[PDB]
Amino acid sequence: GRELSFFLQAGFFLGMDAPAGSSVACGSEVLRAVPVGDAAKEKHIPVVEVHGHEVKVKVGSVAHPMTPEHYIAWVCLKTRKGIQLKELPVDGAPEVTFALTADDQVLEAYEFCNLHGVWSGK
Amino acid sequence: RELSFFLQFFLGMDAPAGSSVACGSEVLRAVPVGTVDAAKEKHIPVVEVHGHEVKVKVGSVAHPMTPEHYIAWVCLKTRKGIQLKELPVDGAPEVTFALTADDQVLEAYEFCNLHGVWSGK
Ligand SMILES: [Fe+3]
Ligand SMILES: [Fe+3]
Ligand SMILES: [Fe+3]
Ligand SMILES: [Mg+2]
Repeated sequence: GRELSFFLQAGFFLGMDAPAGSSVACGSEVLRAVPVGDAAKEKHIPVVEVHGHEVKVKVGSVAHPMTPEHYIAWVCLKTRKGIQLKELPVDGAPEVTFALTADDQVLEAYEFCNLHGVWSGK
Repeated sequence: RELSFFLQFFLGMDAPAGSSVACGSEVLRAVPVGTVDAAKEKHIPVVEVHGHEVKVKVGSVAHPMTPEHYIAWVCLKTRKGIQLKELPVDGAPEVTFALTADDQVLEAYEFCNLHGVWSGK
């Protein structure tokens, strides 16, 4: 399934095919895989829009807040050939674009909100 | 961020020194980068940019790609983000990434199943 997990402290860890119940000891936090997240769906599920070899991800079917207290931190893209992750500038829009090689195709997008956690969309 | 690799993969972004991962019943610590006694000419990734594509070759001379001895993946750090692609074991020791026009490559990393992680620019 090439299953993605996320462990968040201040930085974070991305796991690929982490076994169930895996954890990261980092300081004395023990970090566990965060869950993926109805009423929060509108502002948090990533919308994926492909054109050619570019994939725009928008957080918001309508736009999520991008303020210092409440923001989208990053978006991760899983594709057939690999993974990508880009952090979002806190004072920009809740969107980011990734580029793919011609042989690659998108599978799933994931976004982290600093207050509401991780959400996935296709 | 500073990147670290915990290999059963897990990728760390600003992971504290001394982090460990309980990966099921395995424990993983960050692998040293460029500290295996092995040939640099076959392990240090070579990075070539062609427009919005970045081709990474492992290495200056092509590394084996056999079931026993192979490049498992290449990770790319760019100004705007990170990428990781696994390499098919029956292909060539190279892979290409695509960047948005606002992005630029910074550094590449590759893992050889026998010879660890190596970086290069
Ligand atoms: Fe939120
Ligand atoms: Fe360049
Ligand atoms: Fe090797
Ligand atoms: Mg440019």
